[PDB]
Order: sequence, then structure tokens, then C-alpha cells
Amino acid sequence: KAGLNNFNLHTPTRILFGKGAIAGLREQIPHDARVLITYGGGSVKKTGVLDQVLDALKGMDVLEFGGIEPNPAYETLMNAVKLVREQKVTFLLAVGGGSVLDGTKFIAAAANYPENIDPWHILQTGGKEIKSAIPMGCVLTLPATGSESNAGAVISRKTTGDKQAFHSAHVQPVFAVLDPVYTYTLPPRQVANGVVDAFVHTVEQYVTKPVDAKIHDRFAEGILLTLIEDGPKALKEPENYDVRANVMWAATQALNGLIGAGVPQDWATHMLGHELTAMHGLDHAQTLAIVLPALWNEKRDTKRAKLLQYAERVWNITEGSDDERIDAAIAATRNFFEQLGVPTHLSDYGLDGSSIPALLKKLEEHGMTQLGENHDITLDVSRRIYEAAR
Amino acid sequence: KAGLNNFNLHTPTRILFGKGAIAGLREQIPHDARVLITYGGGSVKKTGVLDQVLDALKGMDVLEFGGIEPNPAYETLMNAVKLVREQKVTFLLAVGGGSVLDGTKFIAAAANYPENIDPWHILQTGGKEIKSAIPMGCVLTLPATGSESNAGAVISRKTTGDKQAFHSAHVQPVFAVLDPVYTYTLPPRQVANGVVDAFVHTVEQYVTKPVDAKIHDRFAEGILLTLIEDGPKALKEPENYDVRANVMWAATQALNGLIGAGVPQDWATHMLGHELTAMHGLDHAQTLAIVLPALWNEKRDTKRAKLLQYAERVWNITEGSDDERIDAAIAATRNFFEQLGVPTHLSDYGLDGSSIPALLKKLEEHGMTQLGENHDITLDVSRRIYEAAR
Ligand SMILES: NC(=O)C1=CN([C@@H]2O[C@H](COP(=O)(O)OP(=O)(O)OC[C@H]3O[C@@H](n4cnc5c(N)ncnc54)[C@H](OP(=O)(O)O)[C@@H]3O)[C@@H](O)[C@H]2O)[C@@H](O)[C@@H](O)C1
Ligand SMILES: NC(=O)C1=CN([C@@H]2O[C@H](COP(=O)(O)OP(=O)(O)OC[C@H]3O[C@@H](n4cnc5c(N)ncnc54)[C@H](OP(=O)(O)O)[C@@H]3O)[C@@H](O)[C@H]2O)[C@@H](O)[C@@H](O)C1
Ligand SMILES: [Zn+2]
Repeated sequence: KAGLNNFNLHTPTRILFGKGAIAGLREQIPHDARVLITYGGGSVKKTGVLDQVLDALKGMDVLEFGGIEPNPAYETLMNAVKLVREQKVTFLLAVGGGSVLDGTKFIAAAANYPENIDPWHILQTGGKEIKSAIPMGCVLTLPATGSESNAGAVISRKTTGDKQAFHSAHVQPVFAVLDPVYTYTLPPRQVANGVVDAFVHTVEQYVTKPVDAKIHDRFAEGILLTLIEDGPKALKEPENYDVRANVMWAATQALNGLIGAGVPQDWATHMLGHELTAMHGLDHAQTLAIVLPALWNEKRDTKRAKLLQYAERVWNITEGSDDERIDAAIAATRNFFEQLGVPTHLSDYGLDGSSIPALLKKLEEHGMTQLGENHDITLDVSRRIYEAAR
Repeated sequence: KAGLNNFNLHTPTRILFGKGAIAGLREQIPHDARVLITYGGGSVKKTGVLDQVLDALKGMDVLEFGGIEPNPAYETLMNAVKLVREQKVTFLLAVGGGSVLDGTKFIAAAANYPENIDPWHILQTGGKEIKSAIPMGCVLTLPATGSESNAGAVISRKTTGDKQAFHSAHVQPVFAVLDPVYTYTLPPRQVANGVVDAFVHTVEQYVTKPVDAKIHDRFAEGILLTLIEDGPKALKEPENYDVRANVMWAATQALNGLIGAGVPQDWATHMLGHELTAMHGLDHAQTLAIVLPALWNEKRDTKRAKLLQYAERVWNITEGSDDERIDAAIAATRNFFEQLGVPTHLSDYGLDGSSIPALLKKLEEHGMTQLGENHDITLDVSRRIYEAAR
């Protein structure tokens, strides 16, 4: 096994966790700040969560911007960038799921970006030239992405069919309110999506090259084990507080930097999946459920050791040849996704694979030609993975 | 099974981890600052670490203060506090173990304390009235306490036989340099002490009362499993980087706030142990190895469920009655400490238990009369625990 690489870990986001944790929200925002509350397509109005937020900040200088959609659009967000500049917003409060949080991270950085440069430049450069951003916090209504306490975001330009990520410490939220009760109203589709996303985030940082990082491994395995136990329960028992709190906390811990610090990371499943969302409109987690089992089969030898550890530690699979244990672990993973209600073949979404050449052209356009922890997933390999996922 | 309590988790310490991670040190400290490098009895001069730190901060306005011995003494630290006030120090850099870091946390707070109040008041109030402190960073040479990325400190006043803790967010280090290579020089005694302290920190937050916090449980179990595997290897292979890296990271993750957030915590072993260090001079971890097995036997009824989970998850103990399993778990724990070279009976250290009445007087003086997660360890229970530890 290889060793940990040197790392620099900073996890500054203050977490306010639990039932009624919104009581601590007002405290976190500077009293003289001009706050823009961002939110999504309207679920927060129906549930009363937006009203709770507005009441927490009663008397403060508050504006609202609604309409940030799943796979948040540059086209949507430029409206808020204009508003933020013209109204001199000095603090952003994101209320919703990962799309709302990510859209708000983009607004935060875009507002301070050089005036004469199209802020889509952030996505073309992965956020490396971001020098500052408007501070933000969040109230998370959907556990999936860990965006509440990480420095990443995924923004789409819908006109041209691009879905790309950026990263910058400047868009790391100052705080996050995590109240499991706010997740009770999630449609099961989204509950399942969130369990899958947290699961896949974990394996992107854990089912990789073997490194003797025992805490990282145990923590990753712990998240996976918890999602397998309580994920399905969150569908059967939607208002079980303990179950929903376990899922919410698992999703946070899957991508705040801790389990990936100094260890090789894959992300190929994510990169391949992004193109499926961009071209075909599939939910982010749906694309991962399709790509992951096909990718793991294709990459079963570079990933042999960690697939075998995963098989044993997460699924209690120990018997047979390495090939048999890996087949069984992949099958168990596919079944887990399917049983959550997340199908794992392109044909389940009415896609026959004729779009694969077009997806590869988009991968190439986006510089996704040497994917994976070994930088060995070329366009011919990506073609084979997509083909296997039909 | 009970539920998670609401919590407020903030872990702001930047971690610079790995071989030669001191190359990131200079960047962290403000150029304009007047830095006081604090250190211990002299090992840092002998090894070469203090020179690496001075080399890293070459040209900057630095001062030095050595002499902070294990169980950092109020008398010594007040000499540092006077130096900090006279020289207008604006930043502290602790280079050493937990005693050095903790002593520096006290210097940081006591220096800003009201001039006409004895800053030992900090320990009388547990740090509750601390309004500010001089910012600090650290370079850790001994993994044990997790003090590098927590807001706690334990100071001794040798004059009056006191060893007491304070807590304040103001003494949380801005950064911590964690280079496993610096731990290679640790005497076996201190390697063992660190493994034990990390182990006990974890069980203080985990072997309590059953709460359905699955991530907390898996993470705590993960630290414990890792310390059992690689702790003995750190003695046998002192220069094995991967092994030393696993132990160092485990100790960090054992007390940064993560695994204890919203869950019941015990700390009774620590409170009873502090009085053994103050009275008899035992290393902190030696006092924990003595007290823990005795306390668990005494509290086997209230701790039943988590002792059984501990037994299964950490020691693979599944067969037999509940009492047989608990006995085997306690026995396994005791053996583990002993095989690290840390005896678990007072008589192993030449203490016959005649000091127990005097220990109870000190516990009473310090308000340690209703200890444990159920606040039910009274002085007569503490007597019973000490007596069983003979
Ligand atoms: N920042 C990051 O590090 C990452 C972000 N990712 C990105 O995150 C986005 C997905 O975020 P999610 O949190 O999964 O979901 P969305 O925010 O899109 O929301 C999905 C739907 O759920 C609904 N919803 C959210 N909270 C609800 C509530 N409690 N009650 C009822 N409905 C609720 C939303 O409905 P509304 O828009 O009406 O609010 C939305 O349709 C995708 O765009 C994905 O690419 C991922 O790529 C991830 O891998 C990495
Ligand atoms: N801040 C906190 O959260 C807590 C701190 N605790 C407190 O922490 C203190 C113990 O700290 P540790 O890190 O275990 O050890 P110390 O700092 O006292 O040092 C012990 C000896 O180790 C030696 N040492 C440290 N780094 C070395 C190196 N790498 N090479 C060779 N020798 C080295 C030290 O020798 P020197 O003084 O010459 O430097 C010391 O004698 C005790 O006073 C304890 O009460 C604990 O109570 C803990 O439970 C919680
Ligand atoms: Zn301790």
C-alpha cells in the first residue's frame, strides 16, 4: 500500500444541527448586512421553511431571489448576479438543496469577478482565478451533496448543454443549518438520490488506489454502512427523526474534505455522469447509479484491492476468487441503488446509447479525456463504460 | 435508543499534515506579527525540530520561551505571560506536545485577562469568562491529546496540588503542523501514552448511553480499531511513516469535537485521573489506564448497551452472556493497555491506595461530585472505583 500524501485541510463551516436549529441562525448573520435569501422552485414556500427563515431574520435588511432549479443554470443565476451588484448585497443565505447552495456559491463569486469578464469563465477555469466572494451561509433542505460544508459547486449553461464544476475556498459557507425535520417533506425520488450521491461521494474517495490510511478507510466504510442501513429506512419511515438525522449527517461527512484528505480520488463516475445530466436531463444521482457499476467492472483491476476491502467491510463478502467477490460487490451495489428506486441502465430512462458518440464529444470539449485516479480513462474507455451501462 | 441532541460544531483549525509539512508554516503567520515560540524541557532542541521552526521563520521577529514541563505548571506559565505583556507578543507558536500546547493556550488567554485578577481564575471558572486570547498555532511532536485542533487545556498549579481544565473557543489554534516524522523520536512510554489517551478520549464519547448516532459510532469504532491495529506497531516499527501517520491522525480525530457532537459524554475517567497526576505525578495516560477498566466494571449496568456494542464492533466479542461479553471486553481493553507498556493497577506504580481519602477531598474541592454521562458518580462511587483500581 502507498502512503498518505501531504495535505492541507481546512473545514471552517459552522454546523448548527438538529430539530429547531434555525434558532441559532440570526446570531450568525452580521446585523448590518444586506441579506439576499436564495431559494429553489418553490417547495420552501409550500413547507413553511422559507417563512421560518424570514421570521428568524425579522427586522433585518433582507431581499429574496427564488427560482434556482435542479442543476442550477447560469441563465438563472445571472439574474441574481445583476441584482446582487445593483442592490449591494453583502451576505447570501441559501435555502434549499445542493442546486440552491451551488447556484449561490456561483452568485457569491460572480458578483466579485472582474466586471468585463463573463463569469462563466469561473467554470472554464474551475474557479482557480476567484480571489474573493460574498460570504454565505445555508439552510439545507436536502441531504445529498455535502455542499453545505464544502468549497465546490456544479453549474450548468443550459443554452449550450454544459454542466461543469468549480472549486474555491472563498465559496465555502460560513455556516450551515442542518435540521433533519426539514427533510421529511422530500419526495422519495430525492431521498433516494441523496443516499446514492452520498454513497458515491464516499466511494470516489475510498474505492481507489490502496493507501494505508486506516482512519480514512474506517470513516468511509462507516458512512457506507450507515447509508445501507438507514437509507432504505428513510423511504419506509420518512418522519423517523433518528433515521433522517443519520442520513443527513452521513451526507455532510461524505464530502467535507475529511475522508479524501491526502488520498487518491477518482471522480470519473461523476464526470461521465455530468454529461448524461447535461444532454438528457437525468437527475445527478441517476447518472451515478448508471455509470458506477459499469465503471467498477471496467476498472476492477486497478481498483482490485479496495473493491475487495469494500466487499468485505461494507457487504460482508469474503468467499470465492477475487473476481467472484468483486462481481458480488458490484451486484450488491447495483441492487442497493435499484431497491432505493434508482435504476442502473440507460435503457431504464429510455436512452438506447445512440447518444454515446455525442457524450464523448462533450467529454473531449470539457477536457475529460484522461479520467480516474490513474488518469487512464480515455475516450475509448469512457465509450466502453457508457456502452456497458446501456 | 435515544436521539442526537442539537449541536453547534465549529472546527476552524487548519491542518498542515505530512512529511516536511513545516514548509507551509511561514505562510500561516502574519509577517508583521511578533511571534513567541513556546516549547518544553528540551527535546525539541535535541532532535532538530526547534531549529526547523526558527529556519522556517527566518528574518521574522521571533522570541523563545522554553521550560514547559509535562502537566504545565502555573508558576512557569506566568513567567511567559509577563514576557508576552512586556514584549507585546501578537502571536504564539507552540512547538511540542499537549503540555506545551495547553500551556500556550493558557498564556494566550491569561495575557489578555484583566490585570487585577489572578488568571488562575480561568481554571476556577473553566474558561467561561475569557473574552479574548492571543492567536496561536502549533507544531505537534506528540500525538495524544488532540489539543492541536480543540479548544481545551489542562493546567496545573503545583503549589496547591491542582490539575484542572478550561475550555474557550478563543484558544482554539488557528493552525497545526502535523508531521508524523517528528513523532519518530518519542520514547516508547510516550508513544504508548498517546495511543492510550486517544483510545480513552474516544470511549469517553462512545461507551456511554445508547443514542442512534450511527456515524458517531462508526467513526469512534474506527479510531479504536485503528489504534488497536497500529498502536502496537508504532512501538515495534517507530520509523514506519504509515503507522505513525495513522496514530497521529487517530489522535487528532479523537477529540476535535466531531465524534462527540450532540452525544452523551462521560469524562469521569479523566476527572478521577487528573487527581492521580496532581497528587502522585503519574503521566496522564497512566491514570486513564488505571481508572478506565475499574470504572467500566462499576458502571457496567448504565453502560451495558454500549459496552456490548464496543465488545462486538471493536473486539469481535459475540459469544456468551452479556456479563461474559462485558468481562471479556474490559479484559481485552486492560490487556491492550498493558501490552503497550501501560500498567493498569495503582500497585504497578508503587501506589497502595492509601491516598484515596485525600483524592476524594481534592475531587470534592474541584466540584467533581456528580461525574459521568448520568451525573451519578458520587464521591462514594469514586472511592469504590479507586479501590477497585488498586
Ligand atoms: N457542491 C458539490 O460538491 C456537489 C454538488 N452536486 C450537484 O448538486 C445538485 C443536486 O443537488 P440535490 O441536493 O441533490 O438536489 P436539488 O437541490 O437539485 O433539489 C432536488 C429537488 O428536491 C426538491 N427539494 C429540496 N428540498 C426539499 C424538501 N425538503 N422538501 C420537498 N422538496 C425539496 C427541490 O424542489 P424545489 O426546487 O421546489 O425546492 C428539487 O426539485 C446537482 O446539480 C449536482 O450536480 C453534485 O455534483 C455533487 O456530486 C457535488
Ligand atoms: N488539551 C486537551 O484537550 C487535553 C490535554 N491533556 C493534557 O495533556 C498533557 C499531556 O500531553 P502529551 O502530549 O501527552 O505529552 P507532554 O506534552 O506532556 O510531553 C510528554 C513528554 O514527551 C516528550 N516529547 C514530546 N515530543 C517529543 C518528541 N517528539 N521527541 C521526544 N520527546 C518528546 C516531552 O519531553 P520534553 O519536555 O523534553 O520536550 C515530555 O517529557 C497532560 O497535562 C494532560 O492532562 C489531557 O488531559 C487530555 O485528555 C485533554
Ligand atoms: Zn486525556
